[PDB]
Amino acid sequence: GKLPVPWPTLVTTLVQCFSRYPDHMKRHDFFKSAMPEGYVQERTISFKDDGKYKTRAVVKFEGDTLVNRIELKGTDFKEDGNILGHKLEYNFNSDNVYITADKQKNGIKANFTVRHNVEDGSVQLADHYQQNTPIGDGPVLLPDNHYLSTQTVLSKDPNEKRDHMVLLEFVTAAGIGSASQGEELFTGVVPILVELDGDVNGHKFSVRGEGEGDATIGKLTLKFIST
Repeated sequence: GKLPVPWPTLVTTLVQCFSRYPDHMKRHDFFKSAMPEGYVQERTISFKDDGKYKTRAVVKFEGDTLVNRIELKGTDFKEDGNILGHKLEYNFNSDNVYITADKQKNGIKANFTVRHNVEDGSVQLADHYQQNTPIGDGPVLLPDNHYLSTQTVLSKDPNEKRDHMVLLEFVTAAGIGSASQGEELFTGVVPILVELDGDVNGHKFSVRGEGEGDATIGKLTLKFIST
């Protein structure tokens, strides 16, 4: 069935281990270094003048597949706002995701504000607070401050009757041999599974996505369906 929220508002929730870290920055790639056991990724996404999402995800390898399983809880949305009112354009602007180390948790934090394009020409801000904690006990790479620069295209499968989103994304790190064992799990093309269970103002929904990532070029290609 039709999602109760616009697909662009779920993009950031729906695997930063596929970012391209240039050779001179590979010692700053926390995400891959946490693999295969993975990390817990938590966010609060505050839609300005509207509600918020709170998310928790486990990102880890299961066999040959990188899996991202998320629970999302949305609260305090306006039923006639840009989100529940479906007033956002079907596209996605570039972001710079600013990353800093969180030595106490042996992980990272990240901050950025997404600008969703509204159909009337206005903008809907989605302010992101993020924290990632490794699940395993082994050493991880704790980075110097840097950012991830993103590029995204959203499209449709002309033969898909279900509500869905086709996504192509390129992400490269910027602003600063393998540097970790986990890095080497991403050398080729890696299959991806995404599962999201959501509840926004009591509207329940789920999303399943499948595709592949190529961290050497920072590329994600995925198709998501409402389930």
